[PDB]
Amino acid sequence: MTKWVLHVDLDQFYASVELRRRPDLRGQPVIVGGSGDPSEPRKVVTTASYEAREFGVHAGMPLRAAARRCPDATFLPSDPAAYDEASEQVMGLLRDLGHPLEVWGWDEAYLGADLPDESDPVEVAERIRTVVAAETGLSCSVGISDNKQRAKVATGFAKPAGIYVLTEANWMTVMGDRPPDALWGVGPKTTKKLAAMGITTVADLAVTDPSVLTTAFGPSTGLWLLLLAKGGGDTEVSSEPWVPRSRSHVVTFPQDLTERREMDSAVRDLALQTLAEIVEQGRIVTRVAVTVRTSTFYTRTKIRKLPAPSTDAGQIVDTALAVLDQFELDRPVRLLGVRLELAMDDV
DNA sequence: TAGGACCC
DNA sequence: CTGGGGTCCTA
Ligand SMILES: Nc1ccn([C@H]2C[C@H](O)[C@@H](COP(=O)(O)NP(=O)(O)OP(=O)(O)O)O2)c(=O)n1
Ligand SMILES: [Mg+2]
Ligand SMILES: [Mg+2]
Repeated sequence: MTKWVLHVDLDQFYASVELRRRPDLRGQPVIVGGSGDPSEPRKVVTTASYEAREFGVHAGMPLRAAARRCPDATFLPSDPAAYDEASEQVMGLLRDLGHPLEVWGWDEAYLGADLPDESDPVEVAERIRTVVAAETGLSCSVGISDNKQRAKVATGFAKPAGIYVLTEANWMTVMGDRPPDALWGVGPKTTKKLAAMGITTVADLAVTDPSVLTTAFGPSTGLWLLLLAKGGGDTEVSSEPWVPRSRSHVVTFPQDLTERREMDSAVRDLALQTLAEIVEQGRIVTRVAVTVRTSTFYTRTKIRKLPAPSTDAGQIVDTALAVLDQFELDRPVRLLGVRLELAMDDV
């Protein structure tokens, strides 16, 4: 027997949800983000269709930047309520195949299938793709392996509308010549540090001395970076419901603020909007954090713990404004944010 | 508590 | 020019 980890990720998620109700746009570049107005600044692309992506438009790109690259593109406002309902339709369907399923964000899910050696995991992936296609109209891609991070990397090669199997038989074959940030968990900043140390590929990272990576990244991050290069990762798929450790709300304003009454007002409204939402889900606040971005993108965040776990609205607003006054507040502010950290439950 | 570094 | 919402680790 072999314990396979299957990673399901939805193709161009937000675009496909819109394309499902707009057959007029089937072949045209569709861009989701910020009220559907490409003139608006400080708004970014949250999804670009595969057609729009061939123009170089990707997630996080400003709307006006995307308008420059693809003028022919239909811009749609983001509709989170529609994406949530499409997400639960997909996921409430992925649990009813009788497998351990670890939901991971709206777009992705890890599925555990302990199959006999004579049985092919591709047959499970082939089923997943078309029960999702036949009952939601959305297309997915499945990555197959024996750990989450490698199944995740396998999904990248399966896109679009495909399946890709990645194992130790072909791991270093496929990934050896790739840069470090091709692994899940390592990004641009670590890849830059490794390049300055002579490590430029996954293969070179996999045979790097541990007491060279640990004394450069941390005692456990160093060894974890070494596992990842070897194709290892997390192997337990847990169907337990995830409990959020915190919830937050941030806003970038159209023009940078200057008056503090507006800053005291934004922090208070953000704090009360977040508090009302955690009360609804039955949570209790432990600490209050406030974030300031400034025009030069200098963002730091301060946090204060409450005397006791509370959800009192007067106390949390007072605490948020008290953390805000702890801030220097010289330059114009670009973004203010409130994050309420939640007591790690009970029932 | 602060802050860097991922990721969707 | 550089959104919004999360989490884990390290100093
Ligand atoms: N930086 C990002 C990345 C994704 N998202 C949202 C929008 C995505 O449609 C959705 C799915 O995340 P994603 O799989 O990484 N990208 P997306 O599914 O849109 O395109 P592909 O998976 O086909 O490459 O999360 C976001 O809001 N900001
Ligand atoms: Mg996706
Ligand atoms: Mg995804």
